[PDB]
Amino acid sequence: GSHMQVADLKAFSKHIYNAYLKNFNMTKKKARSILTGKASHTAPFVIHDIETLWQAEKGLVWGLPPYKEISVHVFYRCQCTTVETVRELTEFAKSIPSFSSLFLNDQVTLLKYGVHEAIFAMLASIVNKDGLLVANGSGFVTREFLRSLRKPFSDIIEPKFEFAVKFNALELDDSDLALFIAAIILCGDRPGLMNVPRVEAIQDTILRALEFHLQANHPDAQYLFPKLLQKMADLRQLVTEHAQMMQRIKKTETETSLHPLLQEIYKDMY
Ligand SMILES: Cc1cc(SCc2sc(-c3ccc(C(F)(F)F)c(F)c3)nc2C)ccc1OCC(=O)O
Repeated sequence: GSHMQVADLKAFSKHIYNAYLKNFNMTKKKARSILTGKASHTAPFVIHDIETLWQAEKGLVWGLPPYKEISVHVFYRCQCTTVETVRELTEFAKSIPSFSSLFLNDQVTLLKYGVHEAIFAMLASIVNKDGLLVANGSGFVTREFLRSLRKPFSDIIEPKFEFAVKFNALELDDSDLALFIAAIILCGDRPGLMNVPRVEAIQDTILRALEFHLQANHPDAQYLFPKLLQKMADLRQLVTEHAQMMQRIKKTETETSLHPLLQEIYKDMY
């Protein structure tokens, strides 16, 4: 038959975890070691105002468009970060069993409508209630500083903190997140898919693997699997809202540029 047993699902999970470790430089384990002070290096440089942002741009190890103003500059660094994670997600996807065998067009479609949900999920790993890590972990920008940016740029990031804090309360590790992100990517609900049943099948397999994985890895947790399915739904709404805010910037901040790679992702949604 075609219905995988527990042993098959466990092996499937291990392969996805390996593809994860292979393709992501900033894992939650690494991020947490930095954020909890376990790292052997000194605490990250803190960006909490204009003076420190300027200093970080001069002393922190990171081709942006010409400087215009603080809020727009930060907007550009958001884009750059996003582009890098998109490249990692693409390589991660290619390494997930049964992704590379989908129609090329379906692979493209899945990444296009999937990357942002995945980005916001993984973002939680490098975030706490007070800020997030930048410059590959060597910097830390405060939530308060991002709130100080002028509208509409301040309105973009705050929603992600709200989501991340609650998401982090679930206490997932990298092994869990590997399956979660795979499930987000291999999503049979995306528009323009040629072979929906194939994608549906793969997603369901990933989800079953995830349930069994959570059982062993978090034996004492309650309703963790259902909670994560809800998180997936929450991410869809987060992205819709984020895309709306990006469109507003596109129409009102005509002096602000958008990376071509991100332009295509958002191309056919407005
Ligand atoms: C505008 C925008 C915001 C987000 S919210 C998640 C954030 S915040 C962030 C960041 C914030 C401040 C700095 C600073 F100050 F420079 F240190 C920094 F380096 C990095 N990086 C990310 C991923 C996500 C995407 C996006 O546009 C691109 C798209 O939608 O594709």
